[PDB]
Amino acid sequence: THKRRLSALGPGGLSRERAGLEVRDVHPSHYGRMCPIETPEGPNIGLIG
DNA sequence: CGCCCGCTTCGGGGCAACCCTGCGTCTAATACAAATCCGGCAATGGAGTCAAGACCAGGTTCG
Repeated sequence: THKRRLSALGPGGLSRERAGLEVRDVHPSHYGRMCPIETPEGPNIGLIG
């Protein structure tokens, strides 16, 4: 699970303080491409899948 | 009846305060003088050391 892990942070990506609230939610296109369950539950919810 | 002219009202601009869309190897020496380290004898002179050796004073033993 450390492999096959999809993030949105890092270089070339948005910062944590600049993270919009809408990019943390589950779009309905995620069905089959990203898990809507497994994610860190700190101040990183939805930024890492 | 129309007209100027500053007074107020909003716009736009301008500016001040915080993050990363941020985050290269380079002529090459010589010549000389001054300062400084340092290595090694070369005077020590005072401070420690051994040993003899004397100094009685009061237990201790002997008469």
